[PDB]
Amino acid sequence: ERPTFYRQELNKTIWEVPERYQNLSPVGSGAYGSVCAAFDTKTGLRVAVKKLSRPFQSIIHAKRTYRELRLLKHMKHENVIGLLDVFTPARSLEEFNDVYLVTHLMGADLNNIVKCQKLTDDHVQFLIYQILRGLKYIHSADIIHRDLKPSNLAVNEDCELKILDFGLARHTDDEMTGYVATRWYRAPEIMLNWMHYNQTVDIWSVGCIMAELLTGRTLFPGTDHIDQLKLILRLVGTPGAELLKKISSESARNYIQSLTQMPKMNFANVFIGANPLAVDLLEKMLVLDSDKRITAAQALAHAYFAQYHDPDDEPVADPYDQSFESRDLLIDEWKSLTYDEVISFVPPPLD
Ligand SMILES: CC(C)c1nnc2ccc(-c3ocnc3-c3ccc(F)cc3)cn12
Repeated sequence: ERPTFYRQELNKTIWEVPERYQNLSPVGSGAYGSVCAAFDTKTGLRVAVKKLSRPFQSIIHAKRTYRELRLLKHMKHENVIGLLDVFTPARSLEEFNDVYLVTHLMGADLNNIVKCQKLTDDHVQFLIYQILRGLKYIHSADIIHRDLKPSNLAVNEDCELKILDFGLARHTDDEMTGYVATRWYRAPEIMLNWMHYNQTVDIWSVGCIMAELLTGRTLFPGTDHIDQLKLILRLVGTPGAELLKKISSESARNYIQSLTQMPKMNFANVFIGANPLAVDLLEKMLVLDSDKRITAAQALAHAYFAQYHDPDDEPVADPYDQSFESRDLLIDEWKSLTYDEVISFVPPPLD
């Protein structure tokens, strides 16, 4: 019942994978990590196979490995990247070193489809509907994406969409400095560490994506953190007395107060000629105070999506046990937990 594995070198690594996966070919030019498109002969799908780099290099990497595998195993929703397969060539814990993860190969990201382009109003509707449908599922598991942006949205030829890279630490270290897209979708409370934030950060990111799909333009392309914040307050107004109380960082509060106050702008004059229902939705997403943003479950019931909305086809998730997050473990302990999670994996049904 353990498959037969075969070896090859791909992008200077030895990849050892079950024979069911044929014709492995690097994709994304390193942008997604060590990932190969392959043909899965068992399901007949084109799949993306990721070989984790340095999975057990430090306590921090070990845990990051475990976390990503936990997150992927839990997700079973059409608009969320999940696991078709997870394997290692190792036959015991003692020889366990590498982890390979397998999911559907969508083929492109939103970003590398829609660069510089206003999309038709039904393409916007359909794409945002799907982001919000996947997001309602993710949030119902108490998972926060934290890094939603076009590059993290994997889209296929039929404009079907799956959300990538949710709930990871990873986005931390790579650069958020200067004129960089890694920062343009971030909610201001997380960009400037205003407070203990939560899942509402992601609705901000949805707003920013939706605007950009409408206009063809990045909504807040700041040259840095401070220039971006000025872009943001110009549109959505400076914080009022109520939000200021909630900015638990005295440092941030004190800098915000130094800015000339500005009223919210009129979204109908900003998004000239766009569906009024779209405007109204963006107004509900791009609210400076996170507590007041629309939720994904609520946005799905908004009239903009009336063509796609179906409350019996917008599932929620099983509860996700993230107690491990507060556990203080050694490398070998995270590695063994990870091993158990590999070994116990159950394939989805092939129809
Ligand atoms: C072209 C590109 C955007 C793309 N298309 N489909 C996909 C699918 C996945 C990934 C991916 O990006 C970063 N990590 C992964 C990943 C995650 C889990 C897994 F099992 C295998 C790979 C990229 N994809």
